[PDB]
Amino acid sequence: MLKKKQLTVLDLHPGAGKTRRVLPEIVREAIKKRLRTVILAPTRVVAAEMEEALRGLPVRYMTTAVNVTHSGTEIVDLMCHATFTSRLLQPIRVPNYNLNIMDEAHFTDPSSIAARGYISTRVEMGEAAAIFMTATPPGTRDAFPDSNSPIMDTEVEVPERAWSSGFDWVTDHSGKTVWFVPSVRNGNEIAACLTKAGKRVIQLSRKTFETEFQKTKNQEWDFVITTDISEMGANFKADRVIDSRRCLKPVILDGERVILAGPMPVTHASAAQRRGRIGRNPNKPGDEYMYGGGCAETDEGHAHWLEARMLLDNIYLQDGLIASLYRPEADKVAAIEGEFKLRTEQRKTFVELMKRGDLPVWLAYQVASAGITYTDRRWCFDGTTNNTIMEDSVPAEVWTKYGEKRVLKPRWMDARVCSDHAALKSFKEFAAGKR
Ligand SMILES: CC(=O)Nc1ccccc1CC(=O)O
Repeated sequence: MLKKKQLTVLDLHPGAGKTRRVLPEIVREAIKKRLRTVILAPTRVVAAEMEEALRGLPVRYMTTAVNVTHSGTEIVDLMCHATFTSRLLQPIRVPNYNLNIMDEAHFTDPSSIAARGYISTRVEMGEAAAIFMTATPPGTRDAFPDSNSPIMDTEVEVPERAWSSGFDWVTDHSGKTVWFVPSVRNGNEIAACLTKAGKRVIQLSRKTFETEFQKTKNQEWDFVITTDISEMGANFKADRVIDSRRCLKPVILDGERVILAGPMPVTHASAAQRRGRIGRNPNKPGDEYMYGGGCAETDEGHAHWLEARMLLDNIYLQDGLIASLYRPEADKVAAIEGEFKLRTEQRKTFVELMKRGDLPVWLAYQVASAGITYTDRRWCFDGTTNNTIMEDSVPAEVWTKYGEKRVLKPRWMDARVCSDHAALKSFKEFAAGKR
């Protein structure tokens, strides 16, 4: 695995011990061979789990999720997928890692896709080795992979709204259930209906995941209601998964706006990861997977692959060369390598709009490529009437940095900035000049 020019896909089934057994073996071999190594965790939660699995090995934890300060002598770095891509974009030295390990390497957030592109390009160039750890490599067609224990798979209608009757199987269960919903708003309605029926519910989404995930250990619960973020190595003591088999797809229309299309079917990889939350204990056979729809390859034309190209066009590789997407996922977007390469000052703007601005990649790119500076928020207010953002069926309003009340009407509309109350609150704060 550890030889230059090799990319290994460690595609053991879910719970086969890729993180807890195989990763520490790889790290011990890497240190023996003096390979400068990076380990990429999808989340802070997984970063903390890795520290436990690697405890006592010389690993630098480039994350505040782990309260160990680096001794200085480590040649193994551990950071999140997003942190890797972020450091590549910033005017900060990232070492030439000889060995690049990505855990949960199926993660389809733009920074993860970009990280795979950069790493796989380095391996193709003969510069490095890589290991991508995932039960579900890109374009897997198998939603029902092997498990540590037999799973009971049932195709069943799954509610996506509050229900009064017709779904007794949902609440008649005594065990713990992980329920995958297509969106935060959809989870909120299901969570409220379960709470009304006397159930204890924890909700997880990207913005809440570190804080809320701790509740699954610290409090008793009957249901976890989660978006797709729990596909990225989130482990639960559960005996049932309920899977809507639905997700939202960000889609760029006419190069000019992003909508959240769907809900629509998940990929086979997503379905397999959702199911793979259960069947993990060889001593507890007959965990249940209830699924409410089919799969489809809805990553085709999904904005995250175009966003990954926008990141990779803006990462230095060598002279004017630009990293390609990892070959198995490179057809998910129709893009020209280099089309989104920005001049130095616009690139800096692009980076800050993502890092400090917390804007989606696509929207950051529109603003930076227009020659707008990071603090210039006029574009938040000067869009067409149909770009008006609504809050409880009235236009959303903010006080501008000038102290004027204005309707929020961005020049470029990206539905992710108002997908839920928390998103819209953040975007209002941005439009107001508050970060
Ligand atoms: C603070 C620490 O002990 N390790 C480390 C080393 C190098 C760069 C950044 C970090 C921390 C971080 O990225 O949060």
